[PDB]
Amino acid sequence: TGRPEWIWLALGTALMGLGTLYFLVKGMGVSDPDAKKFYAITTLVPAIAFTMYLSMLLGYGLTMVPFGGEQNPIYWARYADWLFTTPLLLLDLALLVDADQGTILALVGADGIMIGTGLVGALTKVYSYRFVWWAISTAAMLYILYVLFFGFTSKAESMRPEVASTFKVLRNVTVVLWSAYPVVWLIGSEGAGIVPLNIETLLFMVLDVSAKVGFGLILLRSRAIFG
Amino acid sequence: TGRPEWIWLALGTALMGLGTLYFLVKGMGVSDPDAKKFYAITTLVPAIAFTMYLSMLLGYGLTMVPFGGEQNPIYWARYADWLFTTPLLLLDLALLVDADQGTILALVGADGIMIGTGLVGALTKVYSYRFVWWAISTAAMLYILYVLFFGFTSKAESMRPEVASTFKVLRNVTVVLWSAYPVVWLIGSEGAGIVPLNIETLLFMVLDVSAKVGFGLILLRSRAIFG
Amino acid sequence: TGRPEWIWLALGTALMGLGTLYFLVKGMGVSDPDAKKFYAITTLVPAIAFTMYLSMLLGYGLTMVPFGGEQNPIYWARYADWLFTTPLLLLDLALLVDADQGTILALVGADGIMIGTGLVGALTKVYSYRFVWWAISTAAMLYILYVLFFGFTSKAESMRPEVASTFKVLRNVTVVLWSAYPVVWLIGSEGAGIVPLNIETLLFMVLDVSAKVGFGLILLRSRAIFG
Ligand SMILES: CC(C)CCC[C@@H](C)CCC[C@@H](C)CCC[C@@H](C)CCOC[C@@H](CO[C@H]1O[C@H](CO)[C@@H](O)[C@H](O)[C@H]1O[C@H]1O[C@H](CO[C@@H]2O[C@H](CO)[C@H](O)[C@H](OS(=O)(=O)O)[C@H]2O)[C@@H](O)[C@H](O)[C@@H]1O)OCC[C@H](C)CCC[C@H](C)CCC[C@H](C)CCCC(C)C
Ligand SMILES: CC(C)CCC[C@@H](C)CCC[C@@H](C)CCC[C@@H](C)CCOC[C@@H](CO[C@H]1O[C@H](CO)[C@@H](O)[C@H](O)[C@H]1O[C@H]1O[C@H](CO[C@@H]2O[C@H](CO)[C@H](O)[C@H](OS(=O)(=O)O)[C@H]2O)[C@@H](O)[C@H](O)[C@@H]1O)OCC[C@H](C)CCC[C@H](C)CCC[C@H](C)CCCC(C)C
Ligand SMILES: CC(C)CCC[C@@H](C)CCC[C@@H](C)CCC[C@@H](C)CCOC[C@@H](CO[C@H]1O[C@H](CO)[C@@H](O)[C@H](O)[C@H]1O[C@H]1O[C@H](CO[C@@H]2O[C@H](CO)[C@H](O)[C@H](OS(=O)(=O)O)[C@H]2O)[C@@H](O)[C@H](O)[C@@H]1O)OCC[C@H](C)CCC[C@H](C)CCC[C@H](C)CCCC(C)C
Ligand SMILES: CC(C)CCC[C@@H](C)CCC[C@@H](C)CCC[C@@H](C)CCOC[C@@H](COP(=O)([O-])OC[C@H](O)COP(=O)([O-])O)OCC[C@H](C)CCC[C@H](C)CCC[C@H](C)CCCC(C)C
Ligand SMILES: CC(C)CCC[C@@H](C)CCC[C@@H](C)CCC[C@@H](C)CCOC[C@@H](COP(=O)([O-])OC[C@H](O)COP(=O)([O-])O)OCC[C@H](C)CCC[C@H](C)CCC[C@H](C)CCCC(C)C
Ligand SMILES: CC(C)CCC[C@@H](C)CCC[C@@H](C)CCC[C@@H](C)CCOC[C@@H](COP(=O)([O-])OC[C@H](O)COP(=O)([O-])O)OCC[C@H](C)CCC[C@H](C)CCC[C@H](C)CCCC(C)C
Ligand SMILES: CC(C)CCC[C@@H](C)CCC[C@@H](C)CCC[C@@H](C)CCOC[C@@H](COP(=O)(O)O)OCC[C@H](C)CCC[C@H](C)CCC[C@H](C)CCCC(C)C
Ligand SMILES: CC(C)CCC[C@@H](C)CCC[C@@H](C)CCC[C@@H](C)CCOC[C@@H](COP(=O)(O)O)OCC[C@H](C)CCC[C@H](C)CCC[C@H](C)CCCC(C)C
Ligand SMILES: CC(C)CCC[C@@H](C)CCC[C@@H](C)CCC[C@@H](C)CCOC[C@@H](COP(=O)(O)O)OCC[C@H](C)CCC[C@H](C)CCC[C@H](C)CCCC(C)C
Ligand SMILES: *C/C=C(C)/C=C/C=C(C)/C=C/C1=C(C)CCCC1(C)C
Ligand SMILES: *C/C=C(C)/C=C/C=C(C)/C=C/C1=C(C)CCCC1(C)C
Ligand SMILES: *C/C=C(C)/C=C/C=C(C)/C=C/C1=C(C)CCCC1(C)C
Ligand SMILES: [Xe]
Ligand SMILES: [Xe]
Ligand SMILES: [Xe]
Repeated sequence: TGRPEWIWLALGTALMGLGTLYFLVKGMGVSDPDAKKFYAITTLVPAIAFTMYLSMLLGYGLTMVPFGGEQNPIYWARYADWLFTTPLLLLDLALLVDADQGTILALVGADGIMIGTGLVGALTKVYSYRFVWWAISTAAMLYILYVLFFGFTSKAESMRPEVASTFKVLRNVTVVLWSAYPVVWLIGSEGAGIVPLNIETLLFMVLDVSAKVGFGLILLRSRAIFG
Repeated sequence: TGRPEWIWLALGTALMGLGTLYFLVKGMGVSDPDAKKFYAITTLVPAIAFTMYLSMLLGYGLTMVPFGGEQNPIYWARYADWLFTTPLLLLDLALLVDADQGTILALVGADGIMIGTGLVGALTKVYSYRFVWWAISTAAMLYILYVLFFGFTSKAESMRPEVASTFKVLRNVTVVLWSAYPVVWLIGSEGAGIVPLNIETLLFMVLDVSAKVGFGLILLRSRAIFG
Repeated sequence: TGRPEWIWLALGTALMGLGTLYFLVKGMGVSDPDAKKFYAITTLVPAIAFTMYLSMLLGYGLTMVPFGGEQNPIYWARYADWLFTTPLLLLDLALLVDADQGTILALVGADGIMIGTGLVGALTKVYSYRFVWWAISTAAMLYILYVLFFGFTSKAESMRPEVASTFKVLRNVTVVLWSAYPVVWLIGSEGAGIVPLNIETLLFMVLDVSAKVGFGLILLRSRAIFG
């Protein structure tokens, strides 16, 4: 049920908020139109995360879904977050590597299906079908990471060393972090309740902050964002 | 009610999936950044259609709406599909003809209102109002087809013969197919139940596959997508 | 409750519709691709407003929310409207002033959070929390107006006099009008019921038409939209 994890939601709300404030108070006198895009994209990520986490702490983003043989607490707000949030992170990577519009669109579409599909899964009443949606969603994710790791790295090789290396760190961090989400989902309250909603919220919390604030820090503090 | 049409939903899911796989396995070694956009846009259409159709087969995208004087089964998932799907098809046409940003925006907006409006209609409890929404939606569609047929054809005349002719076929196919949707809606379970939900799902199924996979095949197999 | 304000909804529906028709019947023979964008963006605003207002008149966009100690009537359709509508207006201003992509993205994101946040607030069951969302939403708005008034005006100074001055009028009108929305919300049925839903709907109606049709008239009737 939703009550004991309140603390992980509260620390998450706090961390996203401060992460937003810090980024805002760092790109203020930035004139380079390129760095400007990066700060805008990167500042918005934690800001959206902030609002959704707060809706979870306040209980608004929690819903109850009947499946298996009981009433399960499903925090839907995560998808609302990730829906805009994951595409933004991808965009940062695309700008850094100067990706083709076509691949950016394919990536954004793949990302949309990933979250949309995972949302349908977390809300499906037929326990067994939830995992079908999980598989489709995970397939979409693998497609995204495949392009990031192999297609983007290649595009990064044509940029100057600062960009290429900062991209490498960002690439490694997103590939590692993103792939932890589906596993958490599968073993948490949205799938096989192996892990309690308590510990689950703590995992997502560490993953989200790292994937946003951490990712944000690595990027916004490198010279890579400058033309 | 929703059970007998299961087969049309299943074949639709299958056809969209295979259509997605085929397109994916055809634009793999494509380097031309132009063709790349077309494959990305065109591959995403059937992929989204795939997920929504599956939600209908699995019963998730079906809801019940009280109107007239009974409980009517309304597959809402179609709008979720068409919401992203119809705009994408329009974009393919715009890229092919190299449309102005302003007209692309007007077209996307008109398309958004068309599906949004039709969604409101399919879910409205006052039987008589459903048709008001239908009219507004149909008006938006007519605006889109008017621009495609007269405005776009003109823009196509300035491209090389392969583009102009492929555009012509695509234009004719979308104008004919798209206009069948409102009629089906009006005579099906969403409006006047003249046609059973059974036969309706079969019509949309033929229309959707043609309008996506068929449209996709005609486009992706022509040299028109190359610069 | 929702019944007596029906007239403000009906006049609003009428005014948005005629405002859409007028704009459509004014940008018909416009060839300048720049003016074309402005007409497209500006025509879509009242069109969307039209559909949402009609959903409110017809009772579809009204929902009931329990909070405080009673059943309150909340017209949710406003957010659906403003969600696409406010960003479009911002885009008109950005195009006029030729804003950086980064600031356009930050503005669109800030706007999304503003409406998304206000929507969550209008639907939150814990009376006290509604105002938290209100504050966050108002903070997002202030961020937008700050950039419009100080950042954009500066960008406008680099354009020719017709653009700079038309921008000034548009700037003043949006800053004044937009800031009236949060106050209305705070004293209306969504917050402290100081003002009845009757009078509230009349205020939003005057604000919406001015902010869209009025804004639209000032812009589309100046030479500022031409390159
Ligand atoms: C790219 C962009 C950023 C992505 C944004 C997508 C977003 C904008 C789309 C909005 C789309 C719009 C057209 C759809 C509107 C649907 C609306 C009418 C309602 C939908 O409701 C379903 C929702 C989830 O709601 C469910 O959970 C809540 C909370 O827990 C419940 O309150 C609600 O009731 C739930 O609804 C489901 O169950 C109801 C069930 O009642 C059941 O009745 C049956 C009868 O047999 C049984 O009795 C059931 O059993 S039982 O438990 O009691 O035992 C009983 O429960 C149903 O009535 C409801 O109909 C429903 O099934 O779904 C969310 C769907 C998401 C949004 C779909 C996303 C679609 C796709 C993946 C998008 C891909 C994006 C693509 C990548 C874009 C590409 C282009 C780019 C620009 C590049
Ligand atoms: C461009 C882009 C791709 C398009 C994406 C648009 C998408 C992102 C928007 C999300 C928008 C967001 C701000 C709105 C959130 C609304 C939220 C609070 C809930 C909304 O619910 C209404 C939904 C449908 O839900 C309905 O169906 C489900 C399933 O069947 C039901 O479970 C649900 O309850 C239904 O809700 C309606 O009825 C409820 C009724 O209870 C009633 O109470 C009355 C009391 O008098 C009576 O008792 C009724 O009678 S009775 O039957 O029992 O006899 C009883 O039923 C109400 O309480 C609910 O409030 C509701 O009325 O609506 C979907 C709306 C859609 C999304 C609107 C789209 C808006 C517009 C067309 C978009 C244009 C896009 C434009 C083109 C963009 C341009 C810019 C581009 C970038 C270019
Ligand atoms: C940028 C673009 C244009 C913006 C578009 C955003 C849009 C596309 C997003 C769609 C997102 C999707 C992933 C989320 C789907 C959620 C879905 C599953 C259902 C969500 O439901 C919640 C809705 C509102 O619904 C509520 O109102 C209706 C009508 O009045 C109700 O019918 C419905 O039931 C309500 O739901 C709430 O309450 C239910 C409660 O039941 C409760 O149970 C508890 C148990 O303890 C108590 O018993 C309660 O008490 S009591 O009253 O009876 O006494 C009892 O009520 C819950 O079950 C439900 O779960 C729910 O809490 O929420 C709308 C959320 C909005 C859309 C979030 C927006 C997110 C963020 C701000 C977006 C920022 C955008 C950013 C700027 C983009 C940046 C990138 C750009 C490209 C630049
Ligand atoms: C705890 C919180 C998380 C809770 C708050 C709720 C929150 C979720 C909602 C807030 C809205 C939020 C979504 C906003 C995100 C904004 C973020 C994306 C911005 C990124 O930033 C992008 C820049 C774009 O820059 P520019 O204007 O174009 O400048 C051009 C210059 O003139 C050089 O030109 P040249 O190249 O030709 O030489 O934003 C514009 C630059 C401006 C000119 C300068 C702006 C300065 C700021 C207004 C001040 C910084 C903020 C404050 C320290 C406090 C923040 C309070 C909070 C309530 C907003
Ligand atoms: C049955 C199914 C429908 C069910 C699955 C669920 C499904 C709904 C969800 C899946 C996600 C789906 C939304 C993904 C859609 C992707 C689609 C839009 C892609 C269109 O494709 C666009 C390209 C962009 O190309 P590039 O990377 O930029 O290459 C540049 C090159 O180096 C030349 O450069 P130069 O010009 O300078 O010379 O995608 C990138 C090109 C890559 C470099 C190569 C990628 C190869 C693929 C990973 C392999 C093809 C797929 C496999 C046969 C099987 C598919 C499995 C499925 C589970 C994903
Ligand atoms: C009461 C109503 C509110 C209720 C109706 C419901 C409503 C909510 C839904 C309707 C859909 C609505 C969303 C549509 C909005 C459209 C709006 C955004 C359009 C803005 O307009 C943008 C232009 C783009 O122009 P272009 O086609 O690219 O022209 C290029 C030219 O050849 C020069 O080229 P050069 O530069 O190289 O020299 O639209 C294309 C220009 C076309 C070529 C000309 C089009 C003309 C129109 C079809 C006729 C005008 C409309 C009618 C008077 C009546 C309207 C009826 C209503 C039902 C649609
Ligand atoms: C979602 C799933 C179902 C679908 C997966 C798609 C996959 C089957 C097809 C992938 C095809 C592409 C590689 C196309 C060929 C492109 C050609 C130019 C050949 C190059 O391909 C070679 C390498 C990239 O080059 P280098 O690493 O040497 O630098 O691909 C590296 C390829 C590596 C080895 C494969 C990617 C490995 C993923 C992580 C394995 C996914 C399978 C999981 C074990 C399934 C788990 C499900 C369980 C729960 C049932
Ligand atoms: C949605 C409805 C309500 C609104 C429709 C809008 C309509 C009334 C206005 C259209 C205006 C534009 C034509 C503006 C004039 C532009 C000028 C340059 C004149 C050119 O106009 C001439 C031609 C295009 O040129 P060519 O075909 O010769 O190459 O337009 C070809 C015009 C053709 C003849 C009209 C388009 C025909 C549509 C399909 C008919 C819609 C009416 C249906 C019969 C209503 C059904 C409703 C029932 C169920 C109540
Ligand atoms: C949402 C709230 C909580 C957060 C507000 C953010 C704010 C605290 C920080 C603003 C920081 C920026 C000004 C950053 C500094 C940039 C430097 C170059 C210095 C320039 O700053 C000077 C001027 C702009 O220049 P000119 O007017 O002289 O031409 O800013 C003009 C600054 C003016 C004076 C401030 C903007 C005034 C707003 C309207 C006041 C908001 C506070 C309300 C009274 C709170 C109401 C809440 C109640 C209900 C509890
Ligand atoms: C700030 C948030 C980030 C970086 C979120 C990333 C989320 C994912 C990669 C989620 C993936 C999921 C699946 C692959 C399948 C099951 C459900 C999800 C949505 C958890
Ligand atoms: C892949 C799907 C396609 C090409 C769908 C096209 C759909 C339309 C043109 C739908 C139009 C409708 C109306 C004009 C009015 C009534 C309701 C709709 C949504 C069925
Ligand atoms: C056509 C509509 C326009 C220009 C709408 C503008 C709306 C706003 C600026 C709304 C702002 C709000 C807040 C700042 C807080 C509380 C709730 C809102 C959504 C009313
Ligand atoms: Xe992207
Ligand atoms: Xe388009
Ligand atoms: Xe904007």
